[PDB]
Formats: sequence, C-alpha cells, structure tokens
Amino acid sequence: GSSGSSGTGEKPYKCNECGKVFTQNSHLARHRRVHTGGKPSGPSSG
Ligand SMILES: [Zn+2]
Repeated sequence: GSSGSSGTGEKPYKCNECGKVFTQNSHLARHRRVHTGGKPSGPSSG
C-alpha cells in the first residue's frame, strides 16, 4: 500500500513554507521572499 516515494530532498536546506529544497542557504533565504512578497495567478488588475 502506501509506499515511501524516495528521492524527495537531498539537501539540508528546505523551505518550511511550501516544501521545496535548495543546494545553498542564500537560495532558500531569498526564495522565502516569493511568499511574503509575490503576485501569483489571479484576477485582472492594474
Ligand atoms: Zn517556499
């Protein structure tokens, strides 16, 4: 039944917001921004 899909995270740096991984820390610290500040798909604006 429930199998433990392997190959999920090969680095100590992982975003605790969405669930992503990075090879470095700077990439993780900067990535976080995508959350606090970001405009994903949505309605039409100007
Ligand atoms: Zn994230």
